[PDB]
Amino acid sequence: SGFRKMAFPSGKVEGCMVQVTCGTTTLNGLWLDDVVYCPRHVICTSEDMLNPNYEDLLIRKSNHNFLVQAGNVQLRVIGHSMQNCVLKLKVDTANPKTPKYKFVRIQPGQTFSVLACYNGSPSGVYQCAMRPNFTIKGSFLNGSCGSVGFNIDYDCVSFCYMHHMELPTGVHAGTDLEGNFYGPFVDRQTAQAAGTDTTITVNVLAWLYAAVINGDRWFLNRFTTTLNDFNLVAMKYNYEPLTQDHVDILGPLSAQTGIAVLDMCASLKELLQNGMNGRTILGSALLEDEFTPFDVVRQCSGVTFQ
Amino acid sequence: SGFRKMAFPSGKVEGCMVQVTCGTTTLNGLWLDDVVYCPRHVICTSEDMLNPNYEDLLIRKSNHNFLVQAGNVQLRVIGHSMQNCVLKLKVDTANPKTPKYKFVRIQPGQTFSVLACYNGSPSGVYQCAMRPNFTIKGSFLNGSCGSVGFNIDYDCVSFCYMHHMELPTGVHAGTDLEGNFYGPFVDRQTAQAAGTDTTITVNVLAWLYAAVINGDRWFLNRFTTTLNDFNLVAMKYNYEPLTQDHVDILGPLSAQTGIAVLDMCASLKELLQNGMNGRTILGSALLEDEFTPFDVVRQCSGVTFQ
Ligand SMILES: O=Cc1ccc(N2CCN(C(=O)C3=NC(=O)NC(=O)C3)CC2)cc1Cl
Ligand SMILES: O=Cc1ccc(N2CCN(C(=O)C3=NC(=O)NC(=O)C3)CC2)cc1Cl
Repeated sequence: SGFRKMAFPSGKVEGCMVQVTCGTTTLNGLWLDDVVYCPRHVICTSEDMLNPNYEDLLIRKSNHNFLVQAGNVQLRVIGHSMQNCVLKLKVDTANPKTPKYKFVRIQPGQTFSVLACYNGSPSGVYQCAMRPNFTIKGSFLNGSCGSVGFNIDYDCVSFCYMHHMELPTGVHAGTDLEGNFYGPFVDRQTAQAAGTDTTITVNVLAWLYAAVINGDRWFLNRFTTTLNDFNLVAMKYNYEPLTQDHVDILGPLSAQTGIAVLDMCASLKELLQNGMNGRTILGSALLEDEFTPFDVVRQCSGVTFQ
Repeated sequence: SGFRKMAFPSGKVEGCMVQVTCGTTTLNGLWLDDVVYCPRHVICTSEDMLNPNYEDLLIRKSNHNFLVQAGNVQLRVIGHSMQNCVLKLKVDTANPKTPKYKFVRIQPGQTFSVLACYNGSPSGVYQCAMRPNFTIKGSFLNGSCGSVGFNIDYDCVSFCYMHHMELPTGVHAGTDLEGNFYGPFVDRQTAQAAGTDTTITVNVLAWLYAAVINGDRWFLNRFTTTLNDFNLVAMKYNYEPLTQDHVDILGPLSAQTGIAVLDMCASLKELLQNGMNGRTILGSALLEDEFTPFDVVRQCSGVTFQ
């Protein structure tokens, strides 16, 4: 029993984190095979941040301008190139701890683990969701750029996020590992704003199923609603609309608890219109939307990883 | 003078289009160096489309199940792999007409040219925009999957779109060339719906500047507004809000016409609240939002390409 904000074990990723220095700027890089990946704004000085011209800035660099350190061992840079917003540094030594990996782009509402790093050394791991407005509510301080987000499927690490910057509102923005930003952001130090966020409805429903599995049942009722009647109420409270695909995804949780998805939606409808009246669900006084249906199954059924 | 829906010259892309057959299914592929890229649903039969298991379907295939034809010449497949939603077919011959290229992911509101193909042979070229809901309003018939979208920057082709499917509403969905879908869509033949579309405000303003450059001035006025007052009106008409970054992007057009961006916004505000009263702008009776500021500069200043 129990339910926690659970991250993936980080060991396979810790062995890939390096420190990348260019000039007086230091941040984190990801070392897979003989390539080191890092945010391209490592080549920027204070004079360039407001409006960098990355093509000009990169042509004025040579391989020896890039200092890469894997702990104590220094890695010799033998080539460099830019792929969108990511710098790719070819090094002379292939990482012997390279796991089986792939680069995936995730969708809003999906979760992943973040390995927060400073000076190439891992500091902590936590779980977060990609918000509907393509930001993440992370925890990052100065020097954290190049920290990566990942999921583990079996023996394979799926890299999905590299950290680039913090927005004025305190939320965080980055790219996939091909260097393409999540959301309408650019790697310049100008004032950019995120669009309005919404609540991830399918995730709230998965979390309510987790509550039932763990013995929290006070919010259930005998009523049922339709997909259209629910979505009418959800839109008024800034909730993402619910699709038949979402209903199908919740299937394993509906079967395990014997509570139909549309039954659970009627309970959610009541919680939105009347609040929780000072009661809690799984130790929270708010509706939690950063657990996917798969996260709940994993933690309430026990999947491991090799 | 004049203003047309102008596409990029397609010659560099026509030489990369091939036909890919797997079983009784034929579609288009993109042949760059010694790799052919095509939608992975080429390996699906009628029995698999509703809920394909692509990992199982692919392991049951061998290289000789894939027939690749570049016109008359047949290409020998010597390897295959899956990258997200794209199949990568290694062939024995590198494409001698491979241009300088890169894979980019574009943002909603950006435009690109589509080379529509059937049986590996180019049929037509047209310009379109990536909509805010991550669909495109294309023109595709049966057999068009694997057609690509692209921009040309100097001598380099930036591939940004590969066509995968048509949604029930008649709009089109696809992936970038790394196989990651634009929008919350999956390559299954289930009923998926796009979110509500909005009008791309910065593009409408660029088009109004194009009208002024070409002598259409009847909609101008002496008024001016603020960014906040305009965005208040824009939200009511399902227009994307306008950012200071957008204002900066329109700079070259404001300078060439001597009409400040905020002046033009006041004209747009009037057109939204009163309509066009049976008058036209650049031969249209609606506000056009599929030309970017860069498209307008290119066509009203004359950039070519090598
Ligand atoms: O030339 C472009 C450019 C240059 C530098 C830059 N920064 C690097 C240093 N930063 C940090 O280490 C963070 N500090 C925080 O407080 N929070 C974080 O999440 C990360 C800030 C971003 C961003 C850009 Cl776009
Ligand atoms: O197993 C998954 C799967 C299998 C097949 C599939 N199709 C291929 C044939 N199609 C076409 O050639 C189009 N016909 C149109 O009418 N318009 C278009 O834009 C394209 C339809 C899509 C899609 C999926 Cl997702």
